[PDB]
Amino acid sequence: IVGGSTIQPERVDAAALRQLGDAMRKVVGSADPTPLADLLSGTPVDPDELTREVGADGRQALLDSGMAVDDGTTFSSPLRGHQLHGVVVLSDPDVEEEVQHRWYVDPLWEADLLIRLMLRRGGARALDMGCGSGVLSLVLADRYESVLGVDVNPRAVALSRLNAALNGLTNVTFREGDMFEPAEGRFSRIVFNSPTNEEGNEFVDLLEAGEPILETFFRNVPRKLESGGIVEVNLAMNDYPGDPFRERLADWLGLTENGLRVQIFTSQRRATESGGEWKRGWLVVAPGPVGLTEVEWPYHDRYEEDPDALL
Ligand SMILES: Nc1ncnc2c1ncn2[C@@H]1O[C@H](CSCC[C@H](N)C(=O)O)[C@@H](O)[C@H]1O
Ligand SMILES: [Mg+2]
Repeated sequence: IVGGSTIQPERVDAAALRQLGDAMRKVVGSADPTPLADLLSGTPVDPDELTREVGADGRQALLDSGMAVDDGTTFSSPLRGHQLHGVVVLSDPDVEEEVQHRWYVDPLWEADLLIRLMLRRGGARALDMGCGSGVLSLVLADRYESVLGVDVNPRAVALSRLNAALNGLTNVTFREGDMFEPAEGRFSRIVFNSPTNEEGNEFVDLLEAGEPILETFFRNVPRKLESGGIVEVNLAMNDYPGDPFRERLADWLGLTENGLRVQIFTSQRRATESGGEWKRGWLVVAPGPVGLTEVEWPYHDRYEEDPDALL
């Protein structure tokens, strides 16, 4: 079972983590793999060779944080390292649904894609709902005065704190809780890589939590959003006969009465035997004329061709 490892970033001092993060950044994804890169690829490594790379303190920090485990003759890691969009990120390896622990963290299934979709503006307060590994928080860090990540998974929170510290990000904070409960005040930016996929209405687990998690999210968005602010959501949507997702969404948001503008960019579609349709897409709330617009934009298709073409 994968996703139950103990993660304790508070056990390493801030400078030491940041230095580790710098060491990771120069080797993870390098064409010339070092012990550190091997470690973060899931390969057992010689601790002595590791020690030559990150020093004795770096070695101990790996252990104390839970980033490495002493097998006996080797170190290995339960985590996998990634470098993207200027940050390093550790998360769980990508594994089949049946072997995922309750507290398994999104292995970056879509994050790299979503960051390419994200608007480039900055502002005062940003909120990353269901922050997981923390990845979307990390890239918001340099253009927002503060970033808050929330997750109900306590291991995700620990992992996000770790990743923020690896990247030296002072203005990035994480709270454990249920949706908006720990998120005080309003935010100029709210991002949500929602735990919705194939489960429809029903809760399966923390990564497929059902449509009610979207209803909770959008019902509360207007009271958590700074006017003029921006909301971005990766989500699965179900259209049923006489019951399209977009009309449930408009109701949750109080779209007309609040005068909000919503754009849904639908990338993937699959008709269902109901006569309905499953969709995956990208939803944006942003200033503009009141209303909801849905356009078909195969950005997954584009991303497969050239990721840089969503730039
Ligand atoms: N009640 C709720 N409150 C906070 N987050 C929740 C939740 N139910 C699920 N989540 C979290 O939503 C996250 C979705 S996974 C996405 C993680 C990260 N933002 C990324 O883009 O890679 C999971 O970590 C899951 O634990
Ligand atoms: Mg699951």
